Amino acid sequence: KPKLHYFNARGRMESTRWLLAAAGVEFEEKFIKSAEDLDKLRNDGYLMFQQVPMVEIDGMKLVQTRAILNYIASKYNLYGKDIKERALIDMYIEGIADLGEMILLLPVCPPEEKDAKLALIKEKIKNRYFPAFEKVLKSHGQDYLVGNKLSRADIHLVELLYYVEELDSSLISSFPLLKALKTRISNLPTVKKFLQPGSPRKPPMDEKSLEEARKIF
Amino acid sequence: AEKPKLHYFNARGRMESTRWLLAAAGVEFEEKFIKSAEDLDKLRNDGYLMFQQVPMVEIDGMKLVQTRAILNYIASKYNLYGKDIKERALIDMYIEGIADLGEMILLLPVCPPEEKDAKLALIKEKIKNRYFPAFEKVLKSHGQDYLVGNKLSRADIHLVELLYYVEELDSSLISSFPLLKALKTRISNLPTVKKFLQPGSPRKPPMDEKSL
Ligand SMILES: CCCCCCNC(=S)SC[C@H](NC(=O)CC[C@@H](N)C(=O)O)C(=O)NCC(=O)O
Ligand SMILES: CCCCCCNC(=S)SC[C@H](NC(=O)CC[C@@H](N)C(=O)O)C(=O)NCC(=O)O
Repeated sequence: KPKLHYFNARGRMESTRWLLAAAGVEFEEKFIKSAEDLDKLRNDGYLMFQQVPMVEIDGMKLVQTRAILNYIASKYNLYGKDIKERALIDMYIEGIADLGEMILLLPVCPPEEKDAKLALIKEKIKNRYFPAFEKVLKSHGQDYLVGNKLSRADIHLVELLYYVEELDSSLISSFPLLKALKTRISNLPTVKKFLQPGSPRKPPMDEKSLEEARKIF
Repeated sequence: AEKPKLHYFNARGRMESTRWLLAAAGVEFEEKFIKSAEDLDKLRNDGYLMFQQVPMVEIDGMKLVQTRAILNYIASKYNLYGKDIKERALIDMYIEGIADLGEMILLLPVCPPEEKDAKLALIKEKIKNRYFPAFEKVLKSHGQDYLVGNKLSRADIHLVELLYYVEELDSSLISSFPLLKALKTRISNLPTVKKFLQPGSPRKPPMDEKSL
């Protein structure tokens, strides 16, 4: 079974946890706790660019978030049925990854920049990204973003809705089809299990967890 | 058959890697240059930009935005994305490293002047000690002409394009990496890439003060 190499936090590994869980794939995590443990991976040759996330799957030592996700999504048939469907999915999820990146990097922003950056994130959520995805759902009326079938785009989008809810639960309120997608995907057996207590799902990053990160990089 | 339409500004920016990839595939394409904020605004209000951003590429009945969506579709269509899922994972791992390094270089000009020379010094160190050894290691590992599967792939194209940008920043950074030197020569000599490198191609110059 796949072995996830990261530290005990959401970070750049959480979207992989979500996708594996949603595909009903059991995995182990081998958590890094120290710079000592990170250097073990580097000197043992496990990290091509000396960086985690790293996933052991099917014989490979995959680094780079998007290489991991792209491989898992094709393997478990959540990458669409042809390259035109993969292009819609890719366009959707990279928009998601652009917004996700902004939110992921808020706590490490310079303190004097944090007010502006948070404000900017909310403006783009409301005016750019949520209308973009509401218009997709409104355009075909179906229960899934692409191909009328569950795909990584639904998983990645619903994951981001949970992080937006944590930032401001009002932001999704004007977007009914996103609301309904969030509940429908949340109530899929594998996702509902992942959302319940005691799963590998990781909490928000507090301060102590934040520092113990900088102390490893 | 309609040939693909590239919507960007008349600059390298986030569109150049696609120019390289389409050209190396030997695919003819048109460019519609955005020259003002009104040109950008026209693409927004016409509904052509999913996230109100360019790059945008019209190809095969779609208006694809996001650099990585565009590149993935083009690389798959022209058989430059490996033969199976495992080869894509190697390719994806490689090109995302190139994307990481290409991003720092791309954002040198629009860094704070107090922090310019801190950033450039770190780009150079990561080149010498992180990225260039990883790819030299890949080429040494199998001793073949291409990074993956003994067949030209998007990895070779993206890597060699970056090799050109690294040379522009510091020609000495490559000198201790013979297999990267050789790949750069071999790839540049492919007929489609040699054309693209010759004058009058869609290849774009380094950005100056004027393009800012
Ligand atoms: C200051 C506090 C935190 C440090 C940086 C914020 N990122 C993290 S905490 S994630 C760990 C990080 N990995 C990546 O940046 C992934 C690359 C990316 N292309 C991908 O998608 O995989 C890492 O190993 N860095 C160590 C190092 O670079 O020497
Ligand atoms: C930036 C400092 C350095 C500037 C050099 C680069 N040039 C630009 S400005 S490229 C134009 C830009 N395009 C994107 O950001 C695309 C999204 C990206 N995730 C992709 O990969 O596609 C754009 O339209 N933003 C308008 C806007 O955000 O309102």
